[PDB]
Amino acid sequence: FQGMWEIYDAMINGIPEDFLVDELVCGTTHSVIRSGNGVGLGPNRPFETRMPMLTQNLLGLPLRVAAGCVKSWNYVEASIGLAAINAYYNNPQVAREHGVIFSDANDPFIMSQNEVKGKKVGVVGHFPHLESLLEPICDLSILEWSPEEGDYPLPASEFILPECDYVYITCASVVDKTLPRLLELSRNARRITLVGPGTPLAPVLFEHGLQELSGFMVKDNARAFRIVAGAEKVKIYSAGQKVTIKK
Ligand SMILES: [Cl-]
Repeated sequence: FQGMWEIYDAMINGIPEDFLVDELVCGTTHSVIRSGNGVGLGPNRPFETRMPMLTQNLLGLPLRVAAGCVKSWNYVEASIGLAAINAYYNNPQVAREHGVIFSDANDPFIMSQNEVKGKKVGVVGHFPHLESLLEPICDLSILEWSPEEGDYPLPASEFILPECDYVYITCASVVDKTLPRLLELSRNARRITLVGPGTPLAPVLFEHGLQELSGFMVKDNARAFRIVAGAEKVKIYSAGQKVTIKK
């Protein structure tokens, strides 16, 4: 169990050296990296404080070196590390080579409404409207760092997730390093899904305690950067397409 960096090492060690950090922006809600034609994203908080000097240095470095930042206990740095990971795996050509299907022109909660009916479901993270989609059809528990009124604080994971038939976890858990314990707590679910724009589309994760990955393919590189930089007052989803791979 306490080979806990293993899932991080698996992601990093899959990146070929040839890939460089060609572009990097650290916005209020996401960090974003381009390596060639591929763009990856990682989530930030408005709490956490910027690091303009780290940002400058990573330009030019191997993507795999920058991905080492994912392990940082500084969460803005870790978000950059996840952006670098996702610049490799979520490159449209790389993703296609690893068996991800999508168009050059969906939602995991909607996809699994039938499957989770009458079952116990645990969700870690804040997902808009999720209560409306899932609460009427299943026994739903939502766990967050800073819970809204019907929701549980994160320490409740120890108590709740082992009882769950299905578990969904925000990709923010990669950044804050809660993911490995969450995976162990959920290991007897029928299925565990990692969800959000910062999810790596990395089938190696299916060997590391996950059965589904629900992320995001950027189709408009230039636009994705506009949004992350705050130059468009728009959600990141405008710049691409949701994509899901199952084990
Ligand atoms: Cl949260």
